[PDB]
Amino acid sequence: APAGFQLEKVVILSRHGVRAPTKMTQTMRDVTPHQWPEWPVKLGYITPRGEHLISLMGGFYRERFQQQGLLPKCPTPDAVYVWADVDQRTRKTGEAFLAGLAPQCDLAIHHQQNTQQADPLFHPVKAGICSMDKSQVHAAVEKQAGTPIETLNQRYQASLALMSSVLDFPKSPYCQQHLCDFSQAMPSRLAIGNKVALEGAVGLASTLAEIFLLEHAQGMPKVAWGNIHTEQQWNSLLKLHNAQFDLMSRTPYIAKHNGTPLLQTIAHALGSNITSRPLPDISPDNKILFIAGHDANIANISGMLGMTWTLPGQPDNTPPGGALVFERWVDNAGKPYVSVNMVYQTLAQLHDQAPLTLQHPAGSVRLNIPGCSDQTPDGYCPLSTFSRLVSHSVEPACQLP
Ligand SMILES: [K+]
Repeated sequence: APAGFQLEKVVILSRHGVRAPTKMTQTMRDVTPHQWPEWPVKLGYITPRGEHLISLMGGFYRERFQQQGLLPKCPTPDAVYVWADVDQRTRKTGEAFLAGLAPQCDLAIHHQQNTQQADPLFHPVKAGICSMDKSQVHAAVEKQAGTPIETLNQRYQASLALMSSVLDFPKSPYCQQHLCDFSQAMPSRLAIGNKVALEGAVGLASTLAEIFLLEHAQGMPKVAWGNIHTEQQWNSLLKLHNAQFDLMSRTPYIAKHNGTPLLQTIAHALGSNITSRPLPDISPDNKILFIAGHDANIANISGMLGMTWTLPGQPDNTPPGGALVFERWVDNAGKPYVSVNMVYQTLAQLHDQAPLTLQHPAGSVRLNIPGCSDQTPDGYCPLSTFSRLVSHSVEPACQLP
């Protein structure tokens, strides 16, 4: 931080930790002759190991926030607040974060009281806050791709060939029941206007690549049937996943519909004069706000703010436990600024369960907000400017009533 700057508040939008596959469909089973390995928990649940890996991040956050003078060297209950999505995986990630940040302090997490409905903070379109127009979705995704979607597979030939090899797709029951080239067999298509999906090879491979990454992060004895040997290969496979998220979650039209409530909540917590839905029982003296969500949430916020990144040592742009960390800093004369970093465990740190300390830290990338005309060279954006960007980026129809 520049000369005289002081950290005042932190807002962490974190993905949940290492989880089992959220689904295992007949198609997923049929695209390989290999057997998918069994997980120790129900579909979509965070594992005990994933909780531990989140706690290690909590421990890192504690050391960092102590160092920067924000936290004491148990915090007061007012100083730390957790809002988790209703899923087991997010709830337990919020708990695991507190177990690392403030061990055995019994700090509360919060979440929506009806866990049988979507939380509109995280899924406003699904919750029925607002809707999208089918023709505008189609147009926006095509523009984001810069190529017709029908030929998207051509752009990812190398990656799709590598997926095919890892799966042994030509030998699979799918190829037995239907040339059997992964890319040609499953052309990319957009399925749409409150439900939007990328169908075909890239969509499917995106899911599978993420599952392989989760297997590795879980320290499973056999990952992708032993077929992923190098970091290059991990990058090539996760490229498919990152691409699907660029199109389905970063595309500004979609990003603004699904991301508006979160961005308002984040902005308000940083000190913007943006309406946001108050979080129940939060203190005006709050110092750390931890929001436990999903990769789509991070990607939405990325899209809205025009923020892009690559993470050294981490093939997934939105890995389990990876978090956008927004910070309000003030200069010596009390002017507020916002910084944003994408803070994460490398693939190796996930696999090894590495302790994360000041000496051996989490990965961290400082993000540029391109529209922040008066940002400093080290990426500090005046709050006044940040607030204007937020005002321009939100979809008013999607603000939380
Ligand atoms: K294991």
